[PDB]
Amino acid sequence: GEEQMRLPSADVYRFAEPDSEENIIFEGIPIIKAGTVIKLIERLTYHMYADPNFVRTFLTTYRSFCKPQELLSLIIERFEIPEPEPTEADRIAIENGDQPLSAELKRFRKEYIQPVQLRVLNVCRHWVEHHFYDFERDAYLLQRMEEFIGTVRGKAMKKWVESITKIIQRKKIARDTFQSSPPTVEWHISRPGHIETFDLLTLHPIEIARQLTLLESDLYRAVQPSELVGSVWTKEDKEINSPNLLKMIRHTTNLTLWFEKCIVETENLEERVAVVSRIIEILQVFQELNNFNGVLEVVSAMNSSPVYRLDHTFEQIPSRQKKILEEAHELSEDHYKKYLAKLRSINPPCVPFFGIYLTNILKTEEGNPEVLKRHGKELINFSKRRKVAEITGEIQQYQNQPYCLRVESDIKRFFENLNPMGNSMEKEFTDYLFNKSLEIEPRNPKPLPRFPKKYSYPLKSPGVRP
Ligand SMILES: COc1cc2nc(C)nc(N[C@H](C)c3cc(N)cc(C(F)(F)F)c3)c2cc1OC
Repeated sequence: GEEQMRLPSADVYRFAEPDSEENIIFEGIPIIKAGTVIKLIERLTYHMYADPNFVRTFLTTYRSFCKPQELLSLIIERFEIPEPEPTEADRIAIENGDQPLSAELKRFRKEYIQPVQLRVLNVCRHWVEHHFYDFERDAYLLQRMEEFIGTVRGKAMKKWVESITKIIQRKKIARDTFQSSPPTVEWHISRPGHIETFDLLTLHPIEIARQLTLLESDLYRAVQPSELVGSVWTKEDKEINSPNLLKMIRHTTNLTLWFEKCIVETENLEERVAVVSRIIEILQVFQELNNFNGVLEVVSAMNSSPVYRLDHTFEQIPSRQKKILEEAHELSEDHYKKYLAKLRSINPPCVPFFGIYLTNILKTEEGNPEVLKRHGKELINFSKRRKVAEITGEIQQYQNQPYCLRVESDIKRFFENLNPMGNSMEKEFTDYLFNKSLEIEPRNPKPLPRFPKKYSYPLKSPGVRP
């Protein structure tokens, strides 16, 4: 009918075929459940209406079903719409040197070409504003984009190309505050500048939790939603696709294993009790600062196979410290029911627990198919990508929460350069920590031997009250 005859032909344009059950599925503006790459590009730049929500989700998750170079090629192809031939009367008019009426041509330009071309430029604008890392990783992709927007010609196009260029240059320049003063940097045995003496018991427990909270807050903020889509941090290409996310995981692994190392490598029972007691105090300050990432790193260390079995150590831990640690584990029970209720009720700033998002994203990635088949044709399951994008939205909700705490470069460097494993691998190092646990506290039939002290300085804690 008239409705399809107005649109371009399939032999000159791929984004004008009619919708059908074997190319697009849906769950006002309709929500797309699934579709082919072409139908998703068509709807990403639809002529009848703007769709900010779909544009957001598409540019966060597209890399799981389409490469950046391919997406750029597709939207340029969509922008290049062929105009219809003049009507028979208008071709007689043109062949006679007269101006044609061109009534349908003028309408097709106003109601289809101009809106689609403006929607393609909106996609380019959101792409460089919220996902510039695609262009930093691929310099060939940036020069292709700049050649395209640079050759665009038009009245309304003029303002759009200028704003896209303004963003690109501002992002290029980006590659090259608090109402209150921060509290006083606390010191215990180690004096400022004496980096050689820095360790768990020599540094102040308040300042350890403060500097780790600043470090973990900075790491949490650097992660981009795209680093988590398609489980790309578990794939072969992860150092370039998930650089910030891997630093967050590696820090959590290094710190959790460092706490375990500090515990099992302290063979004297009474000294080991003071180490555990100090790590619990460090967790108390993480609770004060609403750093749930830090609280659940300590819980992870206390629940590990080498530390959880040290019954003689936790027997000497006061009941108050025991209750603090027990309630911290309760944060994780019932699929983090208590943690989530706490996170929603607290006042900012905070560092949310990051592992729950990776867990829930991997469950969605494994529990939903990549495609949906209909009439023998495979369609990209876009709702799968939308569910993952909603979880990464929860992550962004807390990435604008800086802390009024003074940075101490020597202490920051100590926690950044943590290397408990040394030249050993994780499986081999955890085997060592468990075998060490059995040495310091043997299994029931075997007796409990005594070991010599290793710390020359005093073991008493200065506390957590500043
Ligand atoms: C069914 O499994 C578990 C149940 C748990 N229930 C509770 C209440 N706390 C736990 N863990 C906390 C973090 C903790 C660890 C250690 N090492 C010492 C103490 C304490 F009490 F001595 F201080 C507390 C649990 C860990 C479990 O599995 C690993």
